[PDB]
Amino acid sequence: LKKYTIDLTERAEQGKLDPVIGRDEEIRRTIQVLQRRTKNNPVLIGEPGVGKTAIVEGLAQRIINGEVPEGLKGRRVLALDMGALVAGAKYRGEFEERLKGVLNDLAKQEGNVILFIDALHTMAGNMLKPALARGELHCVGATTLDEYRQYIEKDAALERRFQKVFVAEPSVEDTIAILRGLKERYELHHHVQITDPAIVAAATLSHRYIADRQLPDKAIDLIDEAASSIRMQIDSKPEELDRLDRRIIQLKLEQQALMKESDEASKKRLDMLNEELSDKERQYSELEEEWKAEKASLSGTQTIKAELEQAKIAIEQARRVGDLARMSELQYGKIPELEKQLEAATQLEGKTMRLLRNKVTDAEIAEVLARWTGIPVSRMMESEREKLLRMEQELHHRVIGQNEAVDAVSNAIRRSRAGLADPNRPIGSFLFLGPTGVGKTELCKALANFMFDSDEAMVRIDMSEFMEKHSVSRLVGAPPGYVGYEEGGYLTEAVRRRPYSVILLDAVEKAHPDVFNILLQVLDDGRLTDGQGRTVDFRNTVVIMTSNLGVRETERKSIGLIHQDNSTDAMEEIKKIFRPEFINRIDEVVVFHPLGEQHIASIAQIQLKRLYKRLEERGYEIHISDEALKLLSENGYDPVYGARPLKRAIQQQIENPLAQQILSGELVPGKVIRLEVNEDRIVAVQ
Amino acid sequence: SFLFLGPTGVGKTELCKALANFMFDSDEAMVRIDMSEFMEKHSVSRLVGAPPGYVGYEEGGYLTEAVRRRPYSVILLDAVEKAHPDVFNILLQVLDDGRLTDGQGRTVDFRNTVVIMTSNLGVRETERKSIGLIHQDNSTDAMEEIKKIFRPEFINRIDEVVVFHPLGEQHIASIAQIQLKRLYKRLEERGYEIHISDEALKLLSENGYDPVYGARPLKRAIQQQIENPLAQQILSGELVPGKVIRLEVNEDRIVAVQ
Amino acid sequence: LKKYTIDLTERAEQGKLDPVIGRDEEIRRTIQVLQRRTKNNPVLIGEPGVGKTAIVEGLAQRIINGEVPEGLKGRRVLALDMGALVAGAKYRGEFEERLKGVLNDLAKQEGNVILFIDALHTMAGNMLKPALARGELHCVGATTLDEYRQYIEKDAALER
Amino acid sequence: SSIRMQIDSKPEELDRLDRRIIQLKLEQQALMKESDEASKKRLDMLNEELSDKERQYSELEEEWKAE
Ligand SMILES: Nc1ncnc2c1ncn2[C@@H]1O[C@H](COP(=O)(O)OP(=O)(O)OP(O)(O)=S)[C@@H](O)[C@H]1O
Ligand SMILES: Nc1ncnc2c1ncn2[C@@H]1O[C@H](COP(=O)(O)OP(=O)(O)OP(O)(O)=S)[C@@H](O)[C@H]1O
Ligand SMILES: Nc1ncnc2c1ncn2[C@@H]1O[C@H](COP(=O)(O)OP(=O)(O)OP(O)(O)=S)[C@@H](O)[C@H]1O
Ligand SMILES: Nc1ncnc2c1ncn2[C@@H]1O[C@H](COP(=O)(O)OP(=O)(O)OP(O)(O)=S)[C@@H](O)[C@H]1O
Repeated sequence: LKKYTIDLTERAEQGKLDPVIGRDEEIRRTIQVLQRRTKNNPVLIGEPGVGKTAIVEGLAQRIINGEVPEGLKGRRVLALDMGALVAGAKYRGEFEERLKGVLNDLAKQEGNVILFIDALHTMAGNMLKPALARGELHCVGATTLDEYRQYIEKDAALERRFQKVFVAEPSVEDTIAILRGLKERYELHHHVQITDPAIVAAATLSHRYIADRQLPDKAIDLIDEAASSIRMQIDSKPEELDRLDRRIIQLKLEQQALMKESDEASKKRLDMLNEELSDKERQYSELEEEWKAEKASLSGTQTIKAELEQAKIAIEQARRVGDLARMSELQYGKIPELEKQLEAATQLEGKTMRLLRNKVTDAEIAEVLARWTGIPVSRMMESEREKLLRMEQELHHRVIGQNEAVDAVSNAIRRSRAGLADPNRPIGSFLFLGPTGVGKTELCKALANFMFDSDEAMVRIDMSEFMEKHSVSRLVGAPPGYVGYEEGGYLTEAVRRRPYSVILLDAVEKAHPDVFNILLQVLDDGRLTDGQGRTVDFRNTVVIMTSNLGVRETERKSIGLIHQDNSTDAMEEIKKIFRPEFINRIDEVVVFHPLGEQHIASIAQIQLKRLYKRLEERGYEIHISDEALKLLSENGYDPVYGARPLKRAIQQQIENPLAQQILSGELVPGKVIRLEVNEDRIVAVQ
Repeated sequence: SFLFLGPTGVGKTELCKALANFMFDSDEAMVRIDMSEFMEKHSVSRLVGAPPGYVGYEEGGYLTEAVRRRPYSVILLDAVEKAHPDVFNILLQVLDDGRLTDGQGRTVDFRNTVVIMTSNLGVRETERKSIGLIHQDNSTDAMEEIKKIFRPEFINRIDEVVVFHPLGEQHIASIAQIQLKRLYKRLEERGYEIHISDEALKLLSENGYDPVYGARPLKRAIQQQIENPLAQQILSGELVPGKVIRLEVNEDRIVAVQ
Repeated sequence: LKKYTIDLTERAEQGKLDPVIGRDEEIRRTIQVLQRRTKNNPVLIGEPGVGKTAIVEGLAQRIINGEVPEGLKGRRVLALDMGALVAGAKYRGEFEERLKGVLNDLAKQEGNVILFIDALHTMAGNMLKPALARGELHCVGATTLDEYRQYIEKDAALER
Repeated sequence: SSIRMQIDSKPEELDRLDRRIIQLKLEQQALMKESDEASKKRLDMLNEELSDKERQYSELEEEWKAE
């Protein structure tokens, strides 16, 4: 006991531990395990962070407070580790005799002292089971499920001496009370305020968006992180002081470099920069002056906070000794007087200046969790309003036509930023049923290039690969008994990388209806469980389907066949598999339409922009006759095909004599090329 | 052991979640499993675990794991057309006797745990055959796909075969005013309130209805009709918090007004 | 420390280390996670092409240049060798006899060091969990993506 | 073991009445402390409720002792 153990009760006696609120039936349950005749030793099972070690802690706190039931009053709790154990036993019999010696140390401890084991699934086996049988080994363990089972579930005393107690992830409100317990502890370490919408929004959004770590733990390190952020901000200077300090240090290192001169006053023709340099000195004294003012304010605030807690630990040690009149004149007396005038003074300090930031606040929490996912609230103060309010203009840079479609998509993303969508659904559930040659993939690339500013994050998946049973085994993963079980799937791993992004599907109809049903999982609800064995949240990505159910009837429907009927044999495979919650609870069947003249001329222009971009990389510039654009616009159109073979007319009419002459060396860089229809076709000229 | 058949329109797993929030006070504990994952041969190696010596053995299948953790729960089964007949017969060891072994080497109790199967064999044909199909005849063409694998051991050893039915329009009014409430929670998130006329709510009633499609154009008819201009006026900075919105109808498209 | 580990800050002071350009939000993010009171243990994830141990050594460059915010300027950084610890694994029992004494030395510098760990999926382990639990051991890890996937993602203390 | 706990623990009339008397002792500790004795020492109702709950608490206390 000299070497191997740590008294928890004494570290409680220094108040080093932190209080734990609740779980009362768990505590009575465990004490019921403790003062039994046999099976004296309980098991705590759950997830990590749920508070198993902290349940042991607050138990020991209740013991040193004397609030324990009788018999246990005075009985001590010590935690035994490994690591002091596993010292230099290179030869046989050493470690065994250590453990035997501390078992006899327990024997002369006469049943008084409760032992604790953390990480029961570490640990012998022979040496404990009779002492376990007698009840002499009076211990407590803690682990998770799989560590328990795969440790072993099935050793005779190692199940027989022990009893399982489920902790579980508690409610929102319980964790709220926990944060109400620990908020003062973290104002001690973290020197700032605590706002109530910060903690209730922290519990709510941590419950919504983090899908791996549990309450309370995710709210806890939300608080620890954000308070760390505010100390990080206040510890440094504000960025106006920093960049304005950069021009201050820039100019004083400019003349500081320029003091070493032949005749310094002669080459000081820059006398106004000497004067304005003294202005940087004075202005710097202003910024540092307000800076030390704010440091005096919040520094004094941190002192009276910590000294206030010294009054509180003082009054609790006074609760241990019980001198009621002194306690009543202190906590009913001198301390809350200085508290309320102290808060009037510190709110006067909070309103006396502006660069001070003392609250937590909930918006900071929204920025942190927003940084883990990608959905902020803080763009509202930012210049989101421009690019959001020209979202139709932004997409109508690189997609002409179909205003209905871009308005539909745009309104969906706008109400996603509003927060109006069902949290228990995916955001976007889209179906584009239009003709060919219309720029579906243009729209998808436009949107990925809108948010994530590339066409990387757009997760393209062909569905024409898929006909058979094995298709879902492709995208989802393999069952166990196969190497692909160790591997996993495309999709599950893919959104498990980055949560909230774009998922793209192409010619969706050809697959099996099994595909469509697991779509109906992730579109009715937005969850899917992999073959590996874990649920995957989809509920804040956007899925997009452009396809060809309707297309072989879309090419004959326009105009004259009704959108109900191509909605119907489009709805052939659909109502074959999908139900009213799908079609009524997807976003839209989006219809497209063919193009006219200025469509084709416009996409000729923005098509040419990339050509000017690449030749602009190569040092060439091109001027084009309007008539050449007229002939190309004459060439590109065909009704059955739409916008596509315009590109063919571009490359074969333009690019081939251009390629011949550009490798001919006739064309010299720096001299801007001109394009003339000095033919029946387009010719090139310098 | 209940099977849920007929048309849909109705929120079958919504009723399941009503039980999950009923007795377990949340929809978390209600373990849900798709059958349309499970059409393969290899599906059993997903749900029950692996045979010895191979990849995935010492980890087990999460069904027996979840039941063996907390014994007496509610197990959700879904869209049962798409499964495999062995899973039907492993399931026949479920409904008979309430016990089931794994690949790992032991059995798991079921005998105080409810299994619920939402399925579509009705709504695969009943919303098509809306004239003349009775509960017995729906059991017959149910027993087209059903009768081969599912036998009177299966079909007798399920408890009750609950058929459903389409929706009254006042029901749809009830669902709509249900769906308003969480939107009012979104308003109390931001400090707002919607008033509505009776008549604009009547517009949502006359728009949301579809006989074949049940009530289910309701919510997307709602937020598609009203939340898009709402999101415009909010994201504009136009709409001030601390105020009341009324759903007026400047004309037959519903408009939100401060 | 002295027995096994290597001072990176000393190498930056001797100019042996390479500068980096940009990424101020990420190194600020790391500082932000280092100002935790507990679990104060950030992990870098990416390919080896993304150069993250260059990021931590350029962080050490910022520390020596004092452009780190305050409080950390008293601290110094060392990186851990696995091999000189683990190479004496002849019998069953000897490695932890080294490792616990190492942990006591970390308890002897008393929070004035900031530990770096590389190849976190290689990193024993049960003894690490309490010191990382309390936030006593103030360490920094960095590793690869599917190394973290075959680490185990649902491994109990280690996610936490 | 559990019924032995419920015996050895303090009973529910004893502990509920203990909470009510201890709230009445802390409220009494704030009420005997006067800012205006002629105003704050109007407290007669709190002190007769004090003696009342000392009667009830003391009697159930004594019955608990005898059992
Ligand atoms: N109810 C609670 N009240 C206060 N703090 C809590 C509570 N639950 C969890 N915590 C915190 O969560 C931390 C981790 O939980 P533990 O007590 O270690 O139990 P755990 O679930 O075994 O986690 P481990 O030790 O990683 S397996 C504790 O140290 C507390 O700081
Ligand atoms: N409105 C448009 N704006 C710009 N380019 C367009 C437009 N319509 C078609 N295109 C061009 O046509 C090409 C093919 O269109 P896509 O973007 O692939 O969509 P699509 O017409 O439906 O054909 P898919 O993708 O095979 S279904 C694009 O790469 C563009 O070069
Ligand atoms: N009659 C109804 N009453 C209440 N909610 C309903 C009703 N009909 C549909 N819903 C809603 O519809 C959504 C999904 O209902 P579900 O429970 O999935 O119906 P379902 O029959 O289970 O469909 P599946 O899962 O494709 S078999 C939820 O938001 C329900 O609240
Ligand atoms: N922004 C950068 N600045 C400087 N060097 C960089 C940068 N990005 C990558 N590198 C270099 O990338 C190389 C490999 O990456 P490392 O920094 O060693 O860490 P890494 O990502 O783990 O790759 P490893 O070490 O091979 S596993 C190093 O030589 C770095 O110097």
